[PDB]
Amino acid sequence: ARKFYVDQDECIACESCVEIAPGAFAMDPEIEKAYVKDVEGASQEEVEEAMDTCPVQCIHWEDE
Ligand code: SF4
Repeated sequence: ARKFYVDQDECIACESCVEIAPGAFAMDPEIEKAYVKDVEGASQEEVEEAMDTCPVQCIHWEDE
């Protein structure tokens, strides 16, 4: 159906998204950045709001 995720590649180090989704997004030591590991940790309204909170928006939904 509809998916999504991020590329901690363009993630500076702010928890802006992590807050709008302290369950799906969360920076790590391997990616020393926030990564959408748990898509269920953030609802579309939450995961989304957090995505709009990012400065560069290093996140992208995955349809396929
Ligand atoms: S909102 Fe954007 S810059 Fe801040 S941790 Fe999440 S991915 Fe990183």
